[PDB]
Amino acid sequence: TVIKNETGTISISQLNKNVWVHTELGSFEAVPSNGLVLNTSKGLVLVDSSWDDKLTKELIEMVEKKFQKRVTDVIITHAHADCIGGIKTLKERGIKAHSTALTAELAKKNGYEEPLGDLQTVTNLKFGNMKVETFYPGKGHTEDNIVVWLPQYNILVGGCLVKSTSAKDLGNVADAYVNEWSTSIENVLKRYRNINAVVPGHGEVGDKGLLLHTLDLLK
Ligand SMILES: [Zn+2]
Repeated sequence: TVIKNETGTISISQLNKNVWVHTELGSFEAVPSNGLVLNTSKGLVLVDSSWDDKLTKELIEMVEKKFQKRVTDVIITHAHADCIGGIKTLKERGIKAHSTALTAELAKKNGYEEPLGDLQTVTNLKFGNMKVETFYPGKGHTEDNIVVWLPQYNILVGGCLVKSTSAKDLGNVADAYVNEWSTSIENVLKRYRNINAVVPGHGEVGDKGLLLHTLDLLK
C-alpha cells in the first residue's frame, strides 16, 4: 500500500500495521530520502523530516490527512538537510523535534533552527503503544548520526549510517569519519542481535545484509 502526491516527489508505503516509510525526492538529478511514519493511538510520530520546509510541510499534511491525527514528535537522526531540512516547519506546528545535544549544536553550525537536544546515547520513547529506541553508535556518516530501533517489530532505521543494496558510493564523507564508521556499525550489530528489517537513509528497505554491505564499502 503506497500513497503519493500528484507530483510523485513524496510517497508513503506501509511496512506493517502502524509502521510506514516516507520517501521524498529532492532535486539537484532527483535524490530520494527515507524516514518513518509511526501511527500510534496518540498521534503520528516521524523519524526524520525532509529536504526542506516545503516538502516537509507537504509530507506532514499528507499523513495528517490520511490518519486524521496530528504529528506530535519527530526524531532527527542527524544534522543534514534530508533529515532536519524542515526543522522550521516542525517548530511552528508545535511538533517536538527530538535529537541528541550534538545534533542540536551542529544544526546551528549549519544554519538550521535548533532541535531539542534531548536524546541521550540510549533513549526509549513510548508513543501510545508504539515503542521506540534511539541509539548513538558513535561517529560515521556524520559525527552525530543515530539509529532508531522499534523493538516490537525489530525494525532498524539505520539511516545514512547504512547504505542500500545497490549503492556503491558512501555519499558525502566531507563531514564523515570513515575510519570510525565501521566501529559504529559494529556497535549497532552487537546491540541488536535479532534484526528483521533495516531502513537505509536512501534506498529500499533491506535487512542486516545492508549493514554488512556498508562495512564492505568501508573496507
Ligand atoms: Zn547525511
